[PDB]
Order: sequence, then C-alpha cells, then structure tokens
Amino acid sequence: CKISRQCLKPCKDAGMRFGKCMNGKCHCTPK
Repeated sequence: CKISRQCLKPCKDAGMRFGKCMNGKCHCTPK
C-alpha cells in the first residue's frame, strides 16, 4: 500500500472499520 486507499478495501472491505495506509504501512482497525 502507498496511500490510505490501498489498504482501505484490503482491510476495511475485509472486515476492518478503517484501514488507512501512508507511505507503506496501514492501520487496519477491525470491526
């Protein structure tokens, strides 16, 4: 992931409420 969106679906669509990525790491906070 480069940008917030690049983990948004990969995490949030996958069961997280949030999955923001920056640089190359994303904070995916589950549901």
